[PDB]
Amino acid sequence: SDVFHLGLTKNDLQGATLAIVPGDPDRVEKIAALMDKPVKLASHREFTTWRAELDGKPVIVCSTGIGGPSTSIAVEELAQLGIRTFLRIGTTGAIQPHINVGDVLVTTASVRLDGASLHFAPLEFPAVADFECTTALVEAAKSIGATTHVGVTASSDTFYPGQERYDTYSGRVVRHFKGSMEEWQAMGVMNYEMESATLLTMCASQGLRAGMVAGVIVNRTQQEIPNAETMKQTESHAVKIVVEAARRLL
Amino acid sequence: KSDVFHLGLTKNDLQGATLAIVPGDPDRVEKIAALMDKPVKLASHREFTTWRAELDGKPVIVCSTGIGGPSTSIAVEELAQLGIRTFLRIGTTGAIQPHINVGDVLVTTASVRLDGASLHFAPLEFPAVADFECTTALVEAAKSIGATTHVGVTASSDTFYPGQERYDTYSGRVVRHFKGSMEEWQAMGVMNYEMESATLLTMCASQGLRAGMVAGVIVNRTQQEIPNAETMKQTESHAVKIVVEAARRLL
Amino acid sequence: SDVFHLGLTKNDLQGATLAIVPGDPDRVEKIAALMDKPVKLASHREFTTWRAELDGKPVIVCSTGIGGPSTSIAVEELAQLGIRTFLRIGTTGAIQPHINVGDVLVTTASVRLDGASLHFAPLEFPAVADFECTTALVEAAKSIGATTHVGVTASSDTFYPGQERYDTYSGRVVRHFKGSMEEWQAMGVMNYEMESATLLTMCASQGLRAGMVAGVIVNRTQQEIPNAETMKQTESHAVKIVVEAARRLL
Amino acid sequence: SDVFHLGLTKNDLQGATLAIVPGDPDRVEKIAALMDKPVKLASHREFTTWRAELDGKPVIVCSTGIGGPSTSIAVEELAQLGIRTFLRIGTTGAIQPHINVGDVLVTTASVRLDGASLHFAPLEFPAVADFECTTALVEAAKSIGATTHVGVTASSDTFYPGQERYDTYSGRVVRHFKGSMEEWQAMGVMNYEMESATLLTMCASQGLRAGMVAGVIVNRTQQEIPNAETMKQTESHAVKIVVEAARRLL
Amino acid sequence: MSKSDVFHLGLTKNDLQGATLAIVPGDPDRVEKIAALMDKPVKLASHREFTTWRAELDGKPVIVCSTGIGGPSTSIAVEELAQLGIRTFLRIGTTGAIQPHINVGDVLVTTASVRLDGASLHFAPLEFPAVADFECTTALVEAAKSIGATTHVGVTASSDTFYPGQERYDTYSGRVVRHFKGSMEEWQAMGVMNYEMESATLLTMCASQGLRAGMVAGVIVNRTQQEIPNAETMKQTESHAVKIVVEAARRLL
Amino acid sequence: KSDVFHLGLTKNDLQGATLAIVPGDPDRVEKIAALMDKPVKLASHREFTTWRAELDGKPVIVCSTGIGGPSTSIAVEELAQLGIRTFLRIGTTGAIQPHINVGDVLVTTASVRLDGASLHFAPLEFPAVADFECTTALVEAAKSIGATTHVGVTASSDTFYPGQERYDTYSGRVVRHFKGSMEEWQAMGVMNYEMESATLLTMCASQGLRAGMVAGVIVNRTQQEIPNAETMKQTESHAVKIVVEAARRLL
Ligand SMILES: O=c1[nH]c(=O)n(COCCO)cc1Sc1ccccc1
Ligand SMILES: O=c1[nH]c(=O)n(COCCO)cc1Sc1ccccc1
Ligand SMILES: O=c1[nH]c(=O)n(COCCO)cc1Sc1ccccc1
Ligand SMILES: O=c1[nH]c(=O)n(COCCO)cc1Sc1ccccc1
Ligand SMILES: O=c1[nH]c(=O)n(COCCO)cc1Sc1ccccc1
Ligand SMILES: O=c1[nH]c(=O)n(COCCO)cc1Sc1ccccc1
Ligand SMILES: [K+]
Ligand SMILES: [K+]
Ligand SMILES: [K+]
Repeated sequence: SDVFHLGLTKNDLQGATLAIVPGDPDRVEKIAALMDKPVKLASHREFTTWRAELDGKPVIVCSTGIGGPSTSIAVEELAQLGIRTFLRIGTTGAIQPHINVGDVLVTTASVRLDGASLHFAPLEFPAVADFECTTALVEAAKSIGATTHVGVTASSDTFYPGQERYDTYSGRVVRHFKGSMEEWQAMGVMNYEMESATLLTMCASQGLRAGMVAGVIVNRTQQEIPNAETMKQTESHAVKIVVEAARRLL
Repeated sequence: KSDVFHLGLTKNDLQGATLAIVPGDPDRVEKIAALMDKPVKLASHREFTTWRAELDGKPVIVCSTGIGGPSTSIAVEELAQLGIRTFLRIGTTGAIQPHINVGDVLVTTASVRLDGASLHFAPLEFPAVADFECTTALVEAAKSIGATTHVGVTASSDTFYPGQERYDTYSGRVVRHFKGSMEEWQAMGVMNYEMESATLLTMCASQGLRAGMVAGVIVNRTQQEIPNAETMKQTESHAVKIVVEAARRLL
Repeated sequence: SDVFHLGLTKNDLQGATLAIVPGDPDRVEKIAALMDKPVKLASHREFTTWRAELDGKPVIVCSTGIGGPSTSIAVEELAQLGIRTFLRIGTTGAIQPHINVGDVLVTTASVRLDGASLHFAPLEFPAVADFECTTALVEAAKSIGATTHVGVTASSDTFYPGQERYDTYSGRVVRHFKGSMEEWQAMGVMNYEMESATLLTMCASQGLRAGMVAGVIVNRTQQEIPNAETMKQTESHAVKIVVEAARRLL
Repeated sequence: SDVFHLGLTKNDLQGATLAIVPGDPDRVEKIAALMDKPVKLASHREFTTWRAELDGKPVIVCSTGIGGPSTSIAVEELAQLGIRTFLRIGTTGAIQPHINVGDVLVTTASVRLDGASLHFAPLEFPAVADFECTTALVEAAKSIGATTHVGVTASSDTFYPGQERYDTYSGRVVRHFKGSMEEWQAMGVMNYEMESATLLTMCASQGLRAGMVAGVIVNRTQQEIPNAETMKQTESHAVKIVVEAARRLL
Repeated sequence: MSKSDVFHLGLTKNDLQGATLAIVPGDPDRVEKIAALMDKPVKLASHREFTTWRAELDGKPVIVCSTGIGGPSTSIAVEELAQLGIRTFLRIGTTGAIQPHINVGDVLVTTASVRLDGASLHFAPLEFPAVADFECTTALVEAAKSIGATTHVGVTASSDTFYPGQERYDTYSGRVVRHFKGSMEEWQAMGVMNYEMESATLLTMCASQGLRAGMVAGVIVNRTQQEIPNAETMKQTESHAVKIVVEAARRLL
Repeated sequence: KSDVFHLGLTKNDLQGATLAIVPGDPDRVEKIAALMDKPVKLASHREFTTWRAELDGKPVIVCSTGIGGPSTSIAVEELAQLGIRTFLRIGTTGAIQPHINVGDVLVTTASVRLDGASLHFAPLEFPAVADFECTTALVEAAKSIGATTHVGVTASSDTFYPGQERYDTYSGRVVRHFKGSMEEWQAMGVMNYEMESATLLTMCASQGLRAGMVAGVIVNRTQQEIPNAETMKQTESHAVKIVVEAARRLL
């Protein structure tokens, strides 16, 4: 291996410069199966890597795991191996009433409610997505047909208190995050997820291209427990968009 | 007489205009308005000068923000009160990347928040991000009229001197916080310095208003050059041509 | 021109060391008319400069505009040309019930609700006025006769949310400034304006003398809209003091 | 499932109140195998859960993945299921010259270089380990025989810049972390890892007991590349200590 | 012949007679009381709020030196004692409990402190834990068991003020700054035991400089029941805590 | 016996006094009180020593704060409870400017807040500013008795050593935040270091209490580290004379 965690060499990549980066290691094969000649490369900890082909060009699919820290490891080590473009496909909870379950969200930039982004750039630096990647994702969503919303995402280091969930062991939220969801809602923030702030900051401050897309499986203004079939169908719709966007970026 | 505190304008003066081109320099307001059909002076109070024009049969407003976030926040808020929902900023800038030349056009996706006014609308963690449709329109407009264009991050500073790490000053010193800051922004791929985008982009993105940012490069901080007057006017006119062309796509 | 913005040479000043710095460019001519032999030097952007004479000594009047950014440009470039003393005359909204419209406020130091001050000194540094300038302003106010209050001013980077105005497009104020006016009120803060924090910090941290005076045209505890007559009379009232204070400091 | 991510019900735990929480999902089976009646329960994303028996009492082993964010999910959901005591066993890079590879480190408290801890308590709150858990770990290390160091740990949201690694794609470290390792070294900080700040903060501020132990596989003052034999032995050595400590806390 | 090796304490290295441990109360009036519990106590110096006594414990010299109230004077005392050769510091203090289950007369051992002070920042950034030394904490817990006391072990909120930082409204202004409004309830929910005024500075400055520090306090008031402490119970609680800190020092010699 | 928690004073003990002189050193209290009429010791508890005296027929309190903001905040609050509305601090200081000599008198207009206690009364953005009347009285008193006086900004630190960038210590290190800080304050025109003014000035200015700050220079950091044990006594006597004369002007 050429890297500390991923278990990959430069040769394993076969000249690939683009990586699709899901959070869930189980999503990796599912994404790679959508493309030509899918091949398993490695699996260590939360990092599962597959190689495939898109229009005759080698492409990488690699899981980040949940959160900025494991994301930062995966992205850094992929960058060492030659990856220059990163496309994140994730799941999300929407916080705006007009966004429905099954909708697709493309992130222009993220609210930095994480710690890892600060290890690459000070807070004043925008967690902004690459313009070409964002364009490709928006065009891909319009290509396959989806209800799409474009805007700001709140990227949190926690699933519970940082997203103002009170259905917890303690049932309390720290002062800093008390009333925070309502504030983000008023500011037009679309949704909550857990990796985009880190990914977008670390790429935008290091000359790497990054894009972010997510499928809405829950809306916080109406529900908390989603359906275990609409979840899989929403994932498949978002996976279709991210692969189509990758086509436009090769 | 007046529906707002500072601009000295009424809702009827706008005639149903929803878009506004917002330059920093008050003398540039006439320059932009003259490029469009039927230019009319509306009001001139303090640093705020407002001209109304017509683009493709649709009314368009041109309003000076003045230098910096504070007066920009006054202008944008009061225009929004009057009915403006789309704001396109055209400015001047100093590039900090060696590959960006004088005369180049820069479209800002998002800004480094080295200002104070943005914090009055959203906490620092909120991205000073431009509207996607506005950014697209500016990029397309730059390609339409033909320009050397760079798209990326801008450092938006509350000062011209210390916040942009200028040492050619009265004191000759820069506060610890900004010492070595230019080199840091350079390494992070930040294209340039200006003084209004962080405030404009934050206050619009956090209030459901669309904002775009474009600037003409009149100086590059890495090369030994003294700003030329003839090139300064040419670059201004070039950037003005793009912001008007982009406004056509957003109405 | 020897400066980037003001459009003045060192010779244009004629050895002037004191400058009266108003916010309104339309107020420069008003202040210059109170002194002997007024001459318009330059008008560029929001910066309008007039050269006048006070007691056989040249005095500069130069507009800063609203807010710290242009104030920082104006003060720095005047310092480059040779100005060592700065006297700000402004308008203000009082937040204490005992301060009336038409009253004159002399600022000892300012609450730093601005960004530009941080570009000269860290937040812990006091936005304090020069003792001689403050003395001169207090003495000048007592000389011409005025209802004067001396104390702390809140200097904000915005007119609306930073001064907790809700009569706005959004009708919302960010969490940080929610309930802030009541807090400043309890702390004995007299008023809101938009330039003093920047001016006082940048002068006190660079060996320049600065003073701050303002006329009350609005009181936030009673009424938001001022008329026409009282507004103009308060401005003329305040201008007289700043010229009289300049006489003591030369 | 009773929880969102772990795929576990309260019944699955059989009355367990203690969990051993490694970062690596592959380590879960290894820890469980040291105890009686080891049984696999679930595996979803980076969360692999096993149940075993210690002195007749049920005990849980559950991987957190790398970093505070996924740790915060695992710890929250385990708490919901009934876990009250959390013992982390991890890997670490030592930054003190006197600490050797193969040594065992017990963390009293952590430097909070993470984001997730802030979602439970403000920065001023100490990321402190539970006294009983720390005692048990120190006693367990003394029981099986190990070279043990007790003290402060730097817990970082990144593996690279936050631990001041320059052997990276960019080769740069953000200003905030430039010279940070030398600072921690002078302050007597023993080591770097990636989960303790989150774990210790979230437990100490929610009435949960937490302990932290780690095996040194690298010392940053001498070498960077760990050997894949000492690594396995150090892990085994640390696993035996955490299991013995768990015995003392039942 | 020689008067002082340090700026404030008015002590020479010889005054210490080879002592490496110091008991550091906040109150200069408490110094004699602690010293009197050990063998052959003698007053060494008294300057400002720094009163110093030396005494003998199991044939080994021990220093008792007051810090005064707050981090600033604590930082002076600890630093100058360290210059004089002290390597182990044991703080004995008074405290106001904020948990309902902790009673007046109870003894609290601090594992680590919430840093509501300024002086700790002069030694380490806020992210650094104001954590007590493990051996010192162990010795204090064992000493509390030894002499018999109702003991609670956990986190302490260490404040730069007695009033607003501890959310007291019974004041001249009757107001508390936004930052500390509702702060007590927050600390209570986080399981914080009590308020005092020196531990954050002491623990941070020692833990970041290779010095061993321990923290123990006697509860003279519980904020969820009363505000004014009884004079008699105060003396008994102080005496109870003083006995524990000496017994802990015995285990650390 | 006592109306307050720490000072050991009743309001009756004060005899209607509204002004207090507040030295840091409890042993300086008797020295200040001896300069006025009818000096009597009232209480001595912890670092708080209180004397009462008479100035032009008006009762005045002298009460020590101890070193640092925390004990200062207790003393000031509890004196305010007893009816004190005007506070005058007399202290010792180390000058950091080359032009300020040992024996000079410094009047503080406002303080750099390098303390923690000030934050418990007002957020950092609030200026640690002295009362204008108190500052005036101190400047006039210094000119009255004759002294080399400097007026300006003071750095008020929660530590004597690292916060004032002293390296002559046990560890020999200074935390990153304060590394190079003295040079920064020097460039910013900060006169000196002391340990109570930020707390005192912030807590008074934000609670409607009048506060003044004066200090005698016993060390200049650019020329020495150790004060002279004779010039110290002379300088203290000098400053004490000024604070009593200022107190005369404020009754
Ligand atoms: O509300 C959310 N917040 C969020 O950060 N994500 C992203 O995925 C993080 C790991 O589940 C996904 C959702 S949607 C959801 C709601 C309940 C259970 C699982 C997912
Ligand atoms: O370096 C710059 N920084 C910057 O913030 N701007 C934007 O215009 C602000 C007011 O001139 C423009 C420039 S380019 C320049 C260089 C020298 C003199 C005037 C403009
Ligand atoms: O409330 C105020 N806040 C404030 O920052 N200022 C200073 O002048 C800013 C430009 O009008 C002046 C006032 S008074 C006022 C009230 C309504 C309209 C214009 C001024
Ligand atoms: O230096 C370190 N920093 C650190 O945070 N850890 C903890 O485990 C993080 C995931 O590998 C482990 C180590 S030791 C090391 C050194 C080289 C490659 C892999 C681990
Ligand atoms: O609530 C407290 N807060 C606190 O910081 N301490 C510690 O000693 C500080 C100086 O008395 C002690 C107490 S208990 C108390 C209550 C009322 C009057 C005196 C002490
Ligand atoms: O440099 C100083 N910094 C400072 O904060 N003070 C104020 O008095 C604090 C307790 O001595 C006094 C001085 S002068 C000095 C220098 C060496 C030993 C004692 C006093
Ligand atoms: K302006
Ligand atoms: K993870
Ligand atoms: K003290």
